[PDB]
Amino acid sequence: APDEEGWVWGQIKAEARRDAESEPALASYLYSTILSHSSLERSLSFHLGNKLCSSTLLSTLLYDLFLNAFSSDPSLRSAAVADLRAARERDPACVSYSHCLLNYKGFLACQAHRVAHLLWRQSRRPLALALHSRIANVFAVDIHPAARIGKGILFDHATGVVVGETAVIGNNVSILHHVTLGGTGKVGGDRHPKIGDGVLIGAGATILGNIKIGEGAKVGAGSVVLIDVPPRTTAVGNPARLV
Amino acid sequence: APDEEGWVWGQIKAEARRDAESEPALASYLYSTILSHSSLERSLSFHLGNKLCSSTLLSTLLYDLFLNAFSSDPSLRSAAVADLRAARERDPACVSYSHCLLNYKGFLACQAHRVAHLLWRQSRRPLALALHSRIANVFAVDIHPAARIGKGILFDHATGVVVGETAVIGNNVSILHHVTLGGTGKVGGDRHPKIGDGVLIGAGATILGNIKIGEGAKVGAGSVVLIDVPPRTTAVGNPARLV
Amino acid sequence: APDEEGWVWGQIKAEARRDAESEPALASYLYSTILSHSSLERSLSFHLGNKLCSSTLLSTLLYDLFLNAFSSDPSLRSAAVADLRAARERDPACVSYSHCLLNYKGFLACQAHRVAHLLWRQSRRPLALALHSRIANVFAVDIHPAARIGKGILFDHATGVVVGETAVIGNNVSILHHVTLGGTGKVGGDRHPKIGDGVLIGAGATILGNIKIGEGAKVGAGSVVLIDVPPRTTAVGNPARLV
Repeated sequence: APDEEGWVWGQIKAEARRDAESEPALASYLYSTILSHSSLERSLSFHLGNKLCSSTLLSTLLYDLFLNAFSSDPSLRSAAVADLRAARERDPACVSYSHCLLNYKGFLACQAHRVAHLLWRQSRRPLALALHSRIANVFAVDIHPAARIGKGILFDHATGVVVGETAVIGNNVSILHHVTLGGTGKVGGDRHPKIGDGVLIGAGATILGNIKIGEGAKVGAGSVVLIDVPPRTTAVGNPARLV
Repeated sequence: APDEEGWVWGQIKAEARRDAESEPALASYLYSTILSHSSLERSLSFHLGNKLCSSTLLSTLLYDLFLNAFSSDPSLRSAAVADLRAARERDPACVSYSHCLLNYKGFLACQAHRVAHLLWRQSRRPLALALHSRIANVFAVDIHPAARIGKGILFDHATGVVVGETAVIGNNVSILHHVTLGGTGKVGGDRHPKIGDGVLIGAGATILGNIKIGEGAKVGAGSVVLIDVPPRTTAVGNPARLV
Repeated sequence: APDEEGWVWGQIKAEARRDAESEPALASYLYSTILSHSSLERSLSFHLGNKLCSSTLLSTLLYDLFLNAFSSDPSLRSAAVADLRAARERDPACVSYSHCLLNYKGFLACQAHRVAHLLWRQSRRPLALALHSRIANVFAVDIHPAARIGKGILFDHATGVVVGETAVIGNNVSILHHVTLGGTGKVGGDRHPKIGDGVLIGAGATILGNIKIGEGAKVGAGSVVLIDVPPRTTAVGNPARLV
């Protein structure tokens, strides 16, 4: 298919086929997840269903839930493609499309979160929270269903990422290992950060409170950010100050 | 039931019933875990048994272990109620009782740890350690069975919490995301912190060594605390100093 | 057996036997994993196979994979014994050999990583990466298969350890809780630290970029190390400076 998503999906299939041919231990799994399907949405739903199933939640039920969401919500499909593109372009480990789809926990947790956010918006909050708990369980990514996130989002070593209930993340944001977008321990209300488009947040950075991180800004590794960071400026240190 | 625990349990049931009625995907799980029971202890034991089971440990075996502990140890029941109350009162996300019981990993890990501590005290240390490993596995909470913890304990994004073997935590303590109560790497002996009643420890704080954190004190996010913090004082920074 | 590995294995069996006799809930698991075998390699492969299996990867398949690797690669066996010795000697919690073998997530993740590294070297990279993902899943240890690590390695609260693709770790290194040996977010190339023999890296330390941490050096807890640390010097702070 000559369209963008079509081309990306075509690349995923070609890559999976080479991997299946070279590694017989993974061949059937690559066939059932990717090669037996004709869309990115169905393969992602299939994979997420298996990854997140539990004694509470059948893989076939989760498969249905994810597939229904992607089929009904064009913006979810656009976001998945944008996030695949972001990994292919910005991942320092230079991940391939199929490997991102199958193995990248940040990417997978993010797509699953978008469905949890939709459920949350559709007044299915118990289920949204159940899905959220599994995402945390399995992908070591804790994003509250009520968090708002854009697309073109890059994770890096997603383990231990925390994004609170009232946080907002723009487009084309990079969130590295052990980033916390959380609060001070204050109860209730808007208490989590607002991250502008194109922001890079370094490993181990904690950004606490309802503060603004300006578009294109960078936060240095290990920073504790408690104040607003202007657009296209760099904030670093504990406590963080502008450079 | 007009007593405190009875009232809390009554609230849990009412909430679970509304959730079951509104979300058919979760209705049977809410019935088996909560609505089919007549006590908090049995429902918590049932839930913990399922959460922590493995190919080594049957859910029915763990269910028995937890239920036996709660039925035989009044202080465990008091602590569970106190921790539910602490979440209901101090959780910034304003969690309901049933949602705390079912979904809050800090709360669940803590109750399970109290049983591991009891086993440890009852000279069943291999089993205590086996239970401890599962708690870490499943709830991302690493509390050594020999650690002593009070009640009214609040977690927040429990993932990656570490509490060492010789640590002591008082009552009504709040431990936020990625807190480490550990050691310097020195081998053996008393080497982990003593946390006073009512202490608040901010996200990412590391408190190392056998030092005293005074009652009512606060530790700022991202702090590295290597010295004693007096009661009702605030310590912040890397290295931490009193404000 | 009077040889070093033979003696260590003998100790593991004796310890497991005492644990099986004292704890009937664990007796069968200790029998199947340890007491029914006549080598450390077979018991470790058996255990790793069970720990890491998934719907994608049968425990019997993983058991074969690990056993084949250990039987064919003398250096893997030497490394496993060296790491057991390192825990027995340097673990602040004073772990026994059998408890290290069975319960220590750092130790287990490390041995499994050595097999992933071998697969990576043997041009089975899809499988190496699949194994790597499970190791991260189960042991909360994220070591890229292409990372090079020596032996006599000590972990401490391995949860959240991250070691990047181009990192190099020498012999007799101690890596404490929440250590990150990663990059700045820069894409491609050599971008991860080189850790000398005998280095101690404190809890929560982040070491970023292709920099040198000298032999015998120490990195203080919570440090952000962005520059070279000379041999047998101590680096501490955010940003880190030499003391």
